[PDB]
Amino acid sequence: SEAITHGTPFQKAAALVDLAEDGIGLPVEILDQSSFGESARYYFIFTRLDLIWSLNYFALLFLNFFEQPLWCEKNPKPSCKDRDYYYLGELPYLTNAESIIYEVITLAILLVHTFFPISYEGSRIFWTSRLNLVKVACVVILFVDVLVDFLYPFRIAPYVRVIIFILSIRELRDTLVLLSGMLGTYLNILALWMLFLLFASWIAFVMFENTQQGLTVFTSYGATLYQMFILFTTSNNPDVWIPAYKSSRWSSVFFVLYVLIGVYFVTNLILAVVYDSFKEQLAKQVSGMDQMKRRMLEKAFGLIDSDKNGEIDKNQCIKLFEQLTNYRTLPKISKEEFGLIFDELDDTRDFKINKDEFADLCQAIALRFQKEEVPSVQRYRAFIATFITLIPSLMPYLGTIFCVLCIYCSIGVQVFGGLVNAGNKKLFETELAEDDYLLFNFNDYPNGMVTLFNLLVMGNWQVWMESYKDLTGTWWSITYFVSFYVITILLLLNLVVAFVLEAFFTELDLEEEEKCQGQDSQEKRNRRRSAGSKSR
Amino acid sequence: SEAITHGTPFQKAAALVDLAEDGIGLPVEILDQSSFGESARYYFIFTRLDLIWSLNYFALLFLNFFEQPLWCEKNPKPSCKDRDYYYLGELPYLTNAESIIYEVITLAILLVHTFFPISYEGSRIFWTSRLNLVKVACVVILFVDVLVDFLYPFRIAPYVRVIIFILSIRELRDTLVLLSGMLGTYLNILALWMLFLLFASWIAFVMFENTQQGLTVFTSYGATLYQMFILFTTSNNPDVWIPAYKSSRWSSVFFVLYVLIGVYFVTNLILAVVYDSFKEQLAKQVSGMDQMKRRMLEKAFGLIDSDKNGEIDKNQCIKLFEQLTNYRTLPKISKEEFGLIFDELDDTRDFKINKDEFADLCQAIALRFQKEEVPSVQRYRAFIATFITLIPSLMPYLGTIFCVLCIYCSIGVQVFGGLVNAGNKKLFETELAEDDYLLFNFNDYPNGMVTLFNLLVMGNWQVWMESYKDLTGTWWSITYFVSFYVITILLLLNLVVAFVLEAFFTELDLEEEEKCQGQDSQEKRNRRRSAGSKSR
Ligand SMILES: CCCCCCCCCCCCCCCCCC(=O)OC[C@H](COP(=O)(O)O)OC(=O)CCCCCCCCCCCCCCCCC
Ligand SMILES: CCCCCCCCCCCCCCCCCC(=O)OC[C@H](COP(=O)(O)O)OC(=O)CCCCCCCCCCCCCCCCC
Ligand SMILES: CCCCCCCCCCCCCCCC(=O)O
Ligand SMILES: CCCCCCCCCCCCCCCC(=O)O
Ligand SMILES: CCCCCCCCCCCCCCCC(=O)O
Ligand SMILES: CCCCCCCCCCCCCCCC(=O)O
Ligand SMILES: CCCCCCCCCCCCCCCC(=O)O
Ligand SMILES: CCCCCCCCCCCCCCCC(=O)O
Ligand SMILES: CCCCCCCCCCCCCCCC(=O)O
Ligand SMILES: CCCCCCCCCCCCCCCC(=O)O
Ligand SMILES: CCCCCCCCCCCCCCCC(=O)O
Ligand SMILES: CCCCCCCCCCCCCCCC(=O)O
Ligand SMILES: CCCCCCCCCCCCCCCC(=O)O
Ligand SMILES: CCCCCCCCCCCCCCCC(=O)O
Ligand SMILES: CCCCCCCCCCCCCCCC(=O)O
Ligand SMILES: CCCCCCCCCCCCCCCC(=O)O
Ligand SMILES: [Ca+2]
Ligand SMILES: [Ca+2]
Ligand SMILES: [Ca+2]
Ligand SMILES: [Ca+2]
Ligand SMILES: [Ca+2]
Ligand SMILES: [Ca+2]
Ligand SMILES: [Ca+2]
Repeated sequence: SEAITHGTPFQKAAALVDLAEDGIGLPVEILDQSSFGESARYYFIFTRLDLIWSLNYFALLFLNFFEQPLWCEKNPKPSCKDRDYYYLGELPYLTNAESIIYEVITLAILLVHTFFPISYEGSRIFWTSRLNLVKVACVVILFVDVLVDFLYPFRIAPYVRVIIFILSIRELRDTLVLLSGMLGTYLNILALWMLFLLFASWIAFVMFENTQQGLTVFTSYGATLYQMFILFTTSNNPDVWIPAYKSSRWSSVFFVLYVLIGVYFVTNLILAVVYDSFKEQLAKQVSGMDQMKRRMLEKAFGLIDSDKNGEIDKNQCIKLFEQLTNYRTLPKISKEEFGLIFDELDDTRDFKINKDEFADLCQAIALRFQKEEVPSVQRYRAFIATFITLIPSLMPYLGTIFCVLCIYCSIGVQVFGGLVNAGNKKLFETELAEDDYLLFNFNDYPNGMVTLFNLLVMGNWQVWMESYKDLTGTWWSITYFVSFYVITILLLLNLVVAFVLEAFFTELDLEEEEKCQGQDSQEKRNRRRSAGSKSR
Repeated sequence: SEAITHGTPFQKAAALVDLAEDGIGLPVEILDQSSFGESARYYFIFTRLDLIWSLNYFALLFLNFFEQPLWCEKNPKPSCKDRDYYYLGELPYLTNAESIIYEVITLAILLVHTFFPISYEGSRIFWTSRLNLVKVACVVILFVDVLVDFLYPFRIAPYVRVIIFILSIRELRDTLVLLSGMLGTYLNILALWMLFLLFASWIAFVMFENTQQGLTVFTSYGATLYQMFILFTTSNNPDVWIPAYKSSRWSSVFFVLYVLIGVYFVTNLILAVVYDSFKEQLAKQVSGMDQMKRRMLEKAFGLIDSDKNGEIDKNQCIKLFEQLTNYRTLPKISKEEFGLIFDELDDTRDFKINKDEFADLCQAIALRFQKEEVPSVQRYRAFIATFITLIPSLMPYLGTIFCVLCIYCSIGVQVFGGLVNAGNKKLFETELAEDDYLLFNFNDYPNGMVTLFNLLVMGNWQVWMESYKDLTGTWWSITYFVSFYVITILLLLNLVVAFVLEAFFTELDLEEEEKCQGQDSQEKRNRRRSAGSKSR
């Protein structure tokens, strides 16, 4: 009945479906847990105990990562008029008595989660893992800031509480691999983007240095790199160039052509690269998954074959479909599937004897049958097939961005803290006061979390920018809001706009071939997929 | 020497390069000019005379289509304070004496251009063409409005001066074919977009009706379909939902999730369809060009064969390779290209040619040699290979949109004419006055031409919209500015964003393959293009 616990039995025909199930649904057994001579030791007994308790672990992660909004501003301590909310937010701030209660519970599960794969890896393997020295070093930094906050800089706990949450889920770590391979392409297209703003902030400063434009908005060259940056974003379109329009009507020809080249030529070609870098980096992940599948099926192959000659006979395959617990009657399948597998050796009268034959067989049952069952509108179809596929497909690629904003909030709370006050006199002339944003704030953590969202939508995103270049007084605040743009024109065009285009072309292709596959043959022909995945 | 015209010689050897050149560089011979028994008749003498005078014709089209900005408002005649510019623009308005001078010169050349292919088509063919009746009916409407304006509604000349200009250039007419085939896909994705604003203007009206949101912005349901439409555009992001955030901070979760689903899920999937509809409609145009190329090469085949058995002789191929004027060493090519063409009949040793064999041979010399002589940074390359390709590739697809704006100006001048005055008292409370746009205006034609551009960039595009819902006093002005969105966030996601993605993937497969186009073989194989275009 219950096929959950299996490492302690694991017969020669039963420890197949330990490996043959995990090759289908694609989980991971660790490579140290895979390379054993026995492959059913107390390592593997303790390993599936990690996957049992997994719902405790993610519930710790969102405990640790939703900690930060409930917790105090960096500076209420120098602040005058502390408790009275000057545009703060309605969430409570957990007190110092409430501090050690919430972090020690959080570390009591993180210390279990980090030092658990010692129970199935060697200490020369665990400590030489390099995605796991990172995860241990993140714990010790939290263990400092627990005990420092107990026994009483800028307190780098809330940055580490993100990076633990990034590395601990596989999806957000699998995503972040792509953003390292894409980064060597994106920085070149960033470098030919900055050249576009610089060469066209020069002509916009050459042309208008005499007139009523350069008297008013385009004074210094550093305030035409800055303005023409915001025109590239479109979000300041007619306001930049009214007094160059009002003076000579012909100066729209500069500005209606720069935004035309800027937004409709370059911005699609930053999208084109970051989509074309995605297609190569996604292929490097999927082939990084099939070698994980082939390195599972090769374990399943040699587990059955006793002499390890390199082959398995037909009768030695017939016993597997019953071990699969898949279909009712056995002998009508394996000889039927032999022709269905694209190449049969026919060196013996019955068997096809290779390793690569089985590694395609166990996946060939997967696409067709789905008969395991572990007991424990045509007009609108291609749109809502994708649109419902994309609620869990963009949970990593919109989870990375929610982690990028949990960093910029935590930077942006600290750099830009209790400045929007009720009584800051620079504020009441800014664009925050006149547009009455005066909230969307940065004065706390969740005030900042929303504000980065409006900066992410680009809905009037320069109101916040040009206020904090006047509240902080420096032009160095500009680099907070330019780096949000740059990093999230990868992340909003990689991870989303390139993904939702490819996600449509799957649920197009599954509609364009479902008319073809059901009419081409009664059974599935495998190489049409070999020409179909490389088709577009 | 001079071999420009040569329809009057047109030998068995001279009229071949009449057909063999036009099959390469792809001009058009009309199908009535193609189906003749002689194919060099008194009709064909005049056909190449049409292509000689072609620079007169484009220069007339731009005369006819850049007429409109230089010409008067629809209503200066009821207007008080006529000559004094109340926010008008600096272009002159050509007078009634200047009327008949500029239009009769313009109509002197339409009547040439329209009734010229009578000189190479029958009058039962010219008048049964369904395009060439549209282009005649457009002339007669201009001939009315010339003679009406001479001998002294809304004067539908400026709409026809666009549609003549659309049909007369081939690329703007070739483009507009696609926008009819895409239209049956776009109206469904319009219809499921329209449902998204309706179902989410309902929940935003169910939820916020009691509170300080529905007291202030969300009063009627027609003013939440309207507001949540502008949130879909993002361009009104925090202003809509301040007093539903100021009241409860928890009600950003509605509005930061609706824009997230709106702009990052739907808007990419309207892009995905309109890109996917482009790929099919562009393929239907390119195969509409090869059957035009095959229907030229079959004329070249039938010109050579006097027997018309179905085959041409090899010695006849070689002496017409010489008439091609291609290369200096002739006889080492034809048997060399026999292997280089993917198939050879090989029925006799020399002379066994199919019509499909020659149909690639004339293409075989084209893709490789490029020798005719009509005498008359690795890091950044794939970006600027596209970015320089796209100055003439997006001239049709940004010429259609410049024609869509030349209609909406001409509509939008007439509906919205003299409203923004110096002394309209509704104006000086509107968003046009406070943001001081107040030009961007619609009071003339080129004031309107710019204003549709800012509406096209979406830079604060609702300032104009909510002004004309208060200047015209009705909510029917909204439909002017919602149709500009709907029709041209097709045309800016079809014709640009989908095109610039495909234009990258060509000029990136001419680099990914170009290392293989020099290392795999020194002489080009044709069937890698069968595996290069179908697979990428
Ligand atoms: C604010 C809270 C939002 C709640 C989002 C719900 C996320 C559900 C997570 C439940 C399982 C997570 C395990 C973590 C990753 C490794 C395992 C895996 O491969 O997942 C397979 C899993 C499906 O397989 P199964 O759950 O094992 O059946 O796919 C997923 O749905 C989760 C993928 C990533 C999970 C974390 C990333 C999102 C967190 C950031 C919050 C984003 C807020 C932005 C709002 C957008 C809404 C439109
Ligand atoms: C307001 C002033 C705008 C002036 C812009 C000038 C644009 C130059 C286009 C002149 C060429 C007209 C071709 C005649 C009809 C097409 C036939 C053909 O096969 O063309 C081959 C031609 C190349 O072959 P070739 O010239 O024969 O060597 O392709 C083209 O270059 C033009 C294709 C589109 C046809 C005209 C559409 C443009 C007019 C709308 C103006 C757009 C303003 C928006 C600003 C965008 C700038 C970034
Ligand atoms: C790409 C993702 C963007 C994510 C933007 C994050 C949205 C966070 C907003 C949550 C605000 C919660 C305020 C709590 C108010 C209360 O209950 O008292
Ligand atoms: C393609 C790049 C060309 C444009 C590079 C030009 C930038 C150099 C600086 C221009 C003049 C600086 C204006 C005043 C600066 C100052 O001395 O304070
Ligand atoms: C990526 C290109 C631009 C990115 C960010 C734009 C920054 C340009 C703004 C420079 C500030 C103006 C220089 C200060 C002038 C002064 O000291 O008076
Ligand atoms: C991280 C590097 C990206 C580039 C950042 C800015 C590029 C050059 C810096 C702009 C400052 C130029 C201002 C000099 C002119 C002036 O202020 O008068
Ligand atoms: C992923 C870990 C963090 C990555 C970048 C975070 C740290 C960059 C800036 C954080 C502190 C900078 C603030 C300095 C100015 C100040 O404190 O007044
Ligand atoms: C997840 C990566 C994010 C890290 C990049 C953000 C850091 C860039 C600037 C942070 C603030 C620096 C400017 C502060 C100006 C000031 O001191 O007032
Ligand atoms: C990735 C970030 C891009 C960099 C954006 C530039 C931010 C730096 C500011 C530019 C000019 C400021 C120099 C003047 C200094 C001052 O006035 O205090
Ligand atoms: C997608 C294309 C958008 C096109 C927008 C059209 C720009 C037209 C603006 C031209 C204004 C001409 C006024 C000149 C005044 C004068 O020279 O006297
Ligand atoms: C998926 C579609 C569901 C939403 C459709 C609801 C639209 C019906 C109109 C709602 C009530 C109108 C509100 C007052 C208008 C009036 O009577 O004047
Ligand atoms: C594409 C979806 C909507 C398209 C344009 C939005 C139109 C909704 C606005 C309706 C106006 C309000 C109805 C009038 C109310 C009244 O008479 O008091
Ligand atoms: C061309 C059709 C597209 C749809 C246009 C609008 C869709 C329904 C019309 C909106 C008006 C609904 C207003 C009812 C509520 C009210 O007036 O108070
Ligand atoms: C392609 C030819 C034109 C297509 C659509 C153009 C005509 C639609 C509207 C034109 C006039 C409508 C104005 C009516 C209101 C009024 O005149 O007061
Ligand atoms: C190129 C196609 C464009 C045709 C579509 C535009 C016509 C839709 C509305 C035009 C104005 C209609 C609303 C006018 C309101 C009023 O009378 O004040
Ligand atoms: C394709 C165009 C989309 C249509 C957008 C709707 C345009 C008008 C819809 C709302 C009009 C409100 C009806 C009340 C009329 C009035 O108050 O005068
Ligand atoms: Ca064996
Ligand atoms: Ca067999
Ligand atoms: Ca304002
Ligand atoms: Ca805006
Ligand atoms: Ca013959
Ligand atoms: Ca031969
Ligand atoms: Ca925008």
